[PDB]
Amino acid sequence: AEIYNKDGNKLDLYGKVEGLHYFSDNDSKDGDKTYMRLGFKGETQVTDQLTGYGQWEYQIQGNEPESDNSSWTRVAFAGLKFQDVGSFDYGRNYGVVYDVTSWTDVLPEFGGDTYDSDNFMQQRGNGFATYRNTDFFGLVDGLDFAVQYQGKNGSAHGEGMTTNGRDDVFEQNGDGVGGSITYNYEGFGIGAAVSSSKRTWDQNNTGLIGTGDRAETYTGGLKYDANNIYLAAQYTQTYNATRVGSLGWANKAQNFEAVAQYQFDFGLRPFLAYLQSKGKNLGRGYDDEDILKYVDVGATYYFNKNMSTYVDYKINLLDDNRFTRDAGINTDDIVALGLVYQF
Amino acid sequence: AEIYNKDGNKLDLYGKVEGLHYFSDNDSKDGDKTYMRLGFKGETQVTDQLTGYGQWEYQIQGNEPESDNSSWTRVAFAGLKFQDVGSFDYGRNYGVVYDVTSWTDVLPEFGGDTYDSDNFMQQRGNGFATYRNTDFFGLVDGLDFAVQYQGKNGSAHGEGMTTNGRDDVFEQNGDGVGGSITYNYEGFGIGAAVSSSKRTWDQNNTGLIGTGDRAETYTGGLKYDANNIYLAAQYTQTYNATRVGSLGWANKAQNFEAVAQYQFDFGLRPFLAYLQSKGKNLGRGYDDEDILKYVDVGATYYFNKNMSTYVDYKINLLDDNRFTRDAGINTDDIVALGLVYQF
Amino acid sequence: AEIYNKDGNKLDLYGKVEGLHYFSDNDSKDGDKTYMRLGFKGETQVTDQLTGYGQWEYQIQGNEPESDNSSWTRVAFAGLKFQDVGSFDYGRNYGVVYDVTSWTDVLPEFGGDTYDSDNFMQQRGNGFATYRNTDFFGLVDGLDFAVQYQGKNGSAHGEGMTTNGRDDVFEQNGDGVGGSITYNYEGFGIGAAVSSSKRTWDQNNTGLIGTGDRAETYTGGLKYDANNIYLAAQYTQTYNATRVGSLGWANKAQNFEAVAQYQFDFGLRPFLAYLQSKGKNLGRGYDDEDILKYVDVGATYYFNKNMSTYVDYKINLLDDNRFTRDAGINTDDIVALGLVYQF
Ligand SMILES: CCCCCCCCO[C@@H]1O[C@H](CO)[C@@H](O)[C@H](O)[C@H]1O
Ligand SMILES: CCCCCCCCO[C@@H]1O[C@H](CO)[C@@H](O)[C@H](O)[C@H]1O
Ligand SMILES: CCCCCCCCO[C@@H]1O[C@H](CO)[C@@H](O)[C@H](O)[C@H]1O
Repeated sequence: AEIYNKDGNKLDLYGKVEGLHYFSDNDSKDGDKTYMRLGFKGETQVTDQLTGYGQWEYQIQGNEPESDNSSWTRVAFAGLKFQDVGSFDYGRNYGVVYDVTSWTDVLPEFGGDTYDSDNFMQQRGNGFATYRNTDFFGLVDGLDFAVQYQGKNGSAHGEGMTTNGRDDVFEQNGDGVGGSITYNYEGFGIGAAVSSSKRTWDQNNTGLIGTGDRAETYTGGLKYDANNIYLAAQYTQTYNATRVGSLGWANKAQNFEAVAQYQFDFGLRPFLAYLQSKGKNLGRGYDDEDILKYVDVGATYYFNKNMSTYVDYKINLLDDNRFTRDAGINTDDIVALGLVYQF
Repeated sequence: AEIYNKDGNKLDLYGKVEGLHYFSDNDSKDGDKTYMRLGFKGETQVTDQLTGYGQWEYQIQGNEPESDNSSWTRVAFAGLKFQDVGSFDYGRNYGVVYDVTSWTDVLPEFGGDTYDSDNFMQQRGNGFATYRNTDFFGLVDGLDFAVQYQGKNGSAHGEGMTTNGRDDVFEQNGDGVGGSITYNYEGFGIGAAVSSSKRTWDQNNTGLIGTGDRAETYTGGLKYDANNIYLAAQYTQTYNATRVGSLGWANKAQNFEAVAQYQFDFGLRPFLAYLQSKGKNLGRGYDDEDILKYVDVGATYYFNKNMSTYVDYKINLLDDNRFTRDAGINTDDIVALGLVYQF
Repeated sequence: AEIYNKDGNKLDLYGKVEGLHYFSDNDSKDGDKTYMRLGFKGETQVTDQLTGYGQWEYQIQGNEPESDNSSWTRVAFAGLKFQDVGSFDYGRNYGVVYDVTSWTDVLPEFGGDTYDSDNFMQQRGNGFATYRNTDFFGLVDGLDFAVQYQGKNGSAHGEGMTTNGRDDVFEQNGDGVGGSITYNYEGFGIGAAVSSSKRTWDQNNTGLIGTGDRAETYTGGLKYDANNIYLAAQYTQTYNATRVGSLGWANKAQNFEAVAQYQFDFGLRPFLAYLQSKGKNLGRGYDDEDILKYVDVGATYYFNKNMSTYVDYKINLLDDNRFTRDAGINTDDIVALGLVYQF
């Protein structure tokens, strides 16, 4: 909620409490999943053209006991925006791949999981320098593009080290570049995004699958957002980029997400979806294996802009086999029941 | 403080800094105890009858160095409330036992410690689904009741596991049900609350005292709140529910708290109290032993709605013996000196 | 930003996102250094004379992955202030030494590092009871003084223990007293501050350098703040107080900081600085060694009260030798590039 607006600066303090509960035969995905998010979006007017901004967003689990409570920063960046020239921001933010893949990431709780956080330039991560452009310098109504750089986030100790080092190799990344082009026009949307990033020595020399000099992704996306209907689909091909449970990464992966939603006037919003992640030439005798594969069904009911409830049902199509057990990937169904307050 | 109220939704952002210091011969209870709380209470009007809400509250210790700072979510829930039918909320909240036992939990710093947090349904804990009713469907002015369910919060690894697992057995709980009835009338208050919950395999199979299939509690409470006077008392009998230091739980426990307070017009509010927790048939050669026993004396001075100071003096009546030393229970006195700002 | 002000109480909710990046040949000081601060300053009017207040400030790193995010309380105190008599506050706060040494701590990112946090009474730390006086009881315009007490912050286990114990000996302290006198007059500033504090048994009996019964400091400071110019300098002599990397403390240390800044009307603010910390009679064959020594150059550009960017360049004059390598002190240069949003 916009709690402050005076003399050029305005601040939006926003958050939600998500009363959430998972039902699953997988005990590790069964139980209380309640959490809270808090954040601010700031905006200051510098000149006629220039404006400065800063966003921060934070998650604090609400399903843990008081002796040990986990929380983390989702985004934290600051930037400048100049009318018809572009914007620049730096900090923890979403990678440019997400500019397109986010069109399918629209379900209440599940979905958007053919990629993780801190997964190179595919979603949220540290050290993003991002240039964005709206309506191609104000000339083409609806044509947006972005060029982004991510600086190396290395290990905590030894060489290949950075000030913000991290022992988990799945959260590390070398220097990377990516970009995206988006075009919307009266309901329709065509999108593309490419990214390439050096992989660190640690994530290429600890006996994991899917090693190589670079982690790369290629994304294309379609959508339709009008007349109470939402349809979307994204296709992304990755190399040494998609995480394969605990085993490592997939040398090659073909990701597909599709979503269909409808919005009734009285507040109900059913949805149907299908996600899939096919790994190819994984090595170590695995060959071609589904990393992710599930239908997702359910509905959200909006009481209000501030209150909603939902049922989100993940029908897991993965088979329980030696590959999935070695990686520790969930093959069981999950039902998420939500009750959410926002402001 | 209510920092936002517009078009049906209103938000109260509240908090306090409690400048606090303990004086004690027990070194582990002697020193700086300064802390901070922050929270929001949200309320959105859906219809004439229906309203949606969400509360979050957080504690962050202010007595630690910057290298290592502990903090935790006290509550985090979201709910709906329908006039003259009831309310429903889910998330981290207070158990229904507290509906009555909270009448004695009214001292500045000590008190309210014949039970812990994450102690089955006795106080704050994860995964509470709570139904509450005000004035018995609007028919009986002052008759409130509540029915509550808590879902299993298991271990972090192995079986008996949940998505929000926790290695500390004292914070675990199986599926539980409880309830409470409250009646207030022109200053007086009669209350009752029962709760029963399955205990987990981990908390019944790690060689601790007070094991059994179920942890159970039975509570009755009296009070008087008028003419600048506050009196209250609660009696709760527990089985396999009251924690006994580190040794385990008490197979049977009889808890009693009594409080007397008076409020002077100029801001001073003296108080006298007595808490006691008698364990019975504890096993392992212990027999009947006081788990908790102390008089509590002192006073708060209110400068304002936003500023207060207090002296809270815990006279520990427990004897230092092999039982208390084995459990690690404090037998020494503590004096808490407070200086508090609120908003 | 002042987000609340009603019926005597007013609350300022303030924060910043600092998009920050270090460039260094030292890998441990090279990379993303992005962070966020959040805080509130509260003020309640009790009477004509008396006012109650409370400040809290918090840092949350923005350069870490979601699996592991570090954050900490910088300050957390509550106090009363009586017109022309003085103020009193308790909690986590700045020590009185900082009343003078803070005049040089005015650079964007570096500087203010001839002392650490939780470093006895030299900067921020737990358990400060501080009395302050403005304009010497309202008699002398510009003469301020302060008397401060810090209570022992001991170890986590054993004896020499406190309720807020801490295993890191560099964060521990015994009972201490200090004070400061400040005089400002039409742009000029003369300041002095002394502090003495018992050192704990743990920090005198773990085989570190710079042991002794007491950690002591003696500070003098000059400054000039007017006509778009800022000049400042502080000299502090310490005994058993200045931390020497990992090796321990310096038995004797002579600290000097000097700063020169200029503020252009169009927003640019160049600065030049020099910090130095000379250790004397360090023991263990080290003799006299520079603990800290660097020139600091750069500039901040203010777009606005809410938005700024800066280059902060630390020219490290320390030589790489066996002393600095044993202590783990950085001898390499660092360049910090900042983009900041505030509110
Ligand atoms: C507002 C500040 C903008 C800073 C943009 C970041 C510039 C990228 O800086 C990069 O950081 C990497 C470590 O993360 C180093 O390995 C690279 O050498 C360096 O070029
Ligand atoms: C808004 C969402 C409401 C969800 C109410 C919680 C329903 C209780 O769900 C319970 O959770 C337990 C694990 O915690 C499981 O062991 C039980 O089988 C399950 O019934
Ligand atoms: C608002 C509350 C004000 C309390 C002021 C703190 C009083 C100092 O209390 C000191 O604490 C030390 C441990 O930290 C003990 O070792 C000392 O014996 C004790 O005097």
